[PDB]
Amino acid sequence: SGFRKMAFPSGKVEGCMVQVTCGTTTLNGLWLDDVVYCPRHVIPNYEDLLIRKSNHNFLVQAGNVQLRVIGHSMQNCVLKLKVDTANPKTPKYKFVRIQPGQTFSVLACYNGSPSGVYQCAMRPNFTIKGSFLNGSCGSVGFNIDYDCVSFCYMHHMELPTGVHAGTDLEGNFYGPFVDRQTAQAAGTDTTITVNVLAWLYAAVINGDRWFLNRFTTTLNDFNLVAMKYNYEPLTQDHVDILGPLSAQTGIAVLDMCASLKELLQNGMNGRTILGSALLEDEFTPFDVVRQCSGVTF
Amino acid sequence: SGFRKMAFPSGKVEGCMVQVTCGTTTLNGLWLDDVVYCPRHVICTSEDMLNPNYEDLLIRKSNHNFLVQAGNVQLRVIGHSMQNCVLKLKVDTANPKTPKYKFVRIQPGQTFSVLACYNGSPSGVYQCAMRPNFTIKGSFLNGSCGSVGFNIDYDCVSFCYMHHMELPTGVHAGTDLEGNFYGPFVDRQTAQAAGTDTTITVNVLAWLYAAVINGDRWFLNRFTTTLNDFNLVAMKYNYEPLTQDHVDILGPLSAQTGIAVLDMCASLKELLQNGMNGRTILGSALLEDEFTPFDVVRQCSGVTF
Ligand SMILES: O=C(Nc1cncc2ccccc12)[C@@H]1CN(S(=O)(=O)CC2CCOCC2)Cc2ccc(Cl)cc21
Ligand SMILES: O=C(Nc1cncc2ccccc12)[C@@H]1CN(S(=O)(=O)CC2CCOCC2)Cc2ccc(Cl)cc21
Ligand SMILES: [Cl-]
Repeated sequence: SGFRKMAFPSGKVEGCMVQVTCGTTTLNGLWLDDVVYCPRHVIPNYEDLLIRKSNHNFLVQAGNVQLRVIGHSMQNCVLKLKVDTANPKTPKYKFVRIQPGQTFSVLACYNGSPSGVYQCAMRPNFTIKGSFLNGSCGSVGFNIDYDCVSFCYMHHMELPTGVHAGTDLEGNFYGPFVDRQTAQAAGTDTTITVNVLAWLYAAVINGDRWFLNRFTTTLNDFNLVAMKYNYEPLTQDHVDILGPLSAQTGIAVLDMCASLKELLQNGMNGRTILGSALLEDEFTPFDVVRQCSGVTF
Repeated sequence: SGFRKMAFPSGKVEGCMVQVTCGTTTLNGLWLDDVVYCPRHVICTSEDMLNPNYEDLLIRKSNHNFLVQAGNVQLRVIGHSMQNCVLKLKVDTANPKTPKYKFVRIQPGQTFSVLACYNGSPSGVYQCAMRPNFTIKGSFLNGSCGSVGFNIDYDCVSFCYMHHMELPTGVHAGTDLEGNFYGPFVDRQTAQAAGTDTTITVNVLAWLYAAVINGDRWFLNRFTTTLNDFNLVAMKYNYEPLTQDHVDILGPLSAQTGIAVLDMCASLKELLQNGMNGRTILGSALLEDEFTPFDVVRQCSGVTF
């Protein structure tokens, strides 16, 4: 029993975190094999700024050891620093680009030292509601599948509303953001419908059934209602993805959609679901299945 | 900016997790130097759990009855002893991944990270608090026994909890790393229930100061209160009494934000009376009590917005 916001064990990622200094700027880098990956803003015409730098201008520190930079190149908004030593702690890994609604673990670092781990989701407006201070740039997002670390995010900046923006590990931003000081704002955000439904199934599994009702709905009628509460549209793919949870609890996806519709129109009425007075949207269907089954890494 | 429930990086603890098998029971152990620490109920059957005599069960065991597995390697048990409700298995190999560590016993209201494991393999990490009724609201399934709670302030791992059991309400009970239970619980299948739980007042106050640091002040008011009047109101909402120690502990946050502890107490009294009225504080519609004053100082900036 119990339902927590759970992150992946961070050990395989901790052994990759390094500190990168260029002039007055200090941030975090990801050391995999003989390459250190970090935001290109550590150095705007970034090719003109980069051409003026030499390998020795980049100071890379792995723990108490100084790593020697032997080359450098830029890929989109990510700088790749070729180092003379391969990371002996390099895990099995892939660089993956995630979609809005998907969740991941963030290892927040300052000065190449990991300070915390938390779980979060890529919002529909491509921002993340993270917890970051100055010096956190270069901190990474990841998932783990068996023994393979899938790196999906690298932190670049904070938006005026306090939310965060970054890139995949190939340097492509999530969202219409650019790496520079200019007027940028997060777009209007929406609730991840498929994730709220998964969390309602997790509440049923944990013995919370007060919100269930005898009713059902069509996908069209549910989507007409959901659009009015700034909820993301629910697709047939989402319905198919929720199939296992529907079979386990005995509540059809459109039966659970009718429960969600009543919660949106009437509220919780002084009640909570899994210790929350709000509808939670940062657990995917796979997160619910994994936490209510005990998958290990 | 931002405020998340943040756990410590778990790597130093992952390198200590092992699987312990005794007969038909399999659970987790903590391998530090040449000792594996695990719940003593690993020597029990489900039948034994009603009224087990651990001393009588242990005397019948030999070292080779305990199977310890660290990854794909079988460790050899060369000794065993019981200390309160934990079993200490002496092994022939010291853990090369042993971090700098201490065993610390925590008080209710304190927070810690939990590395949930099954079969000696870490599956997840989450943050939680020792409730005033000495239980923890964790996320654990069968096979999670032996999973540990810890803090990593600086580079030293402070082990404070080892998971032993789930109570009927879905809440969890366990021991410090010396085998002493938190709360009036026994590692017995006897009728035991968690006492009525209360809200950790000092932690809700710390979280309200974190909201002020992050730029939110809608809940503040022009009033103050005496400590006694605040406690008379707080007890009516099942909130823990606020002591002078708690007031002293909140001093730094009071100095940083410019809001006196008893003025913040007046805001809390008003939130308890009125609710949030469709508003949230740090993305929450409930008053959060699982961030200590120390957690707020650690996570939040030193400059108020
Ligand atoms: O965002 C950036 N850093 C950060 C990143 N994360 C969390 C932070 C928290 C607090 C302060 C910085 C943070 C940097 C630095 N800044 S900055 O103007 O100094 C910081 C602003 C950010 C918005 O809130 C007000 C303060 C300009 C900048 C421009 C472009 C790029 Cl790509 C990065 C960056
Ligand atoms: O608690 C224990 N294990 C667990 C531990 N943690 C989380 C669990 C979740 C699910 C199942 C077991 C869990 C064990 C075994 N059990 S048990 O009967 O399997 C537990 C009940 C709790 C209510 O839900 C049904 C199962 C009795 C027992 C008695 C004393 C002691 Cl010290 C340990 C233990
Ligand atoms: Cl303590």
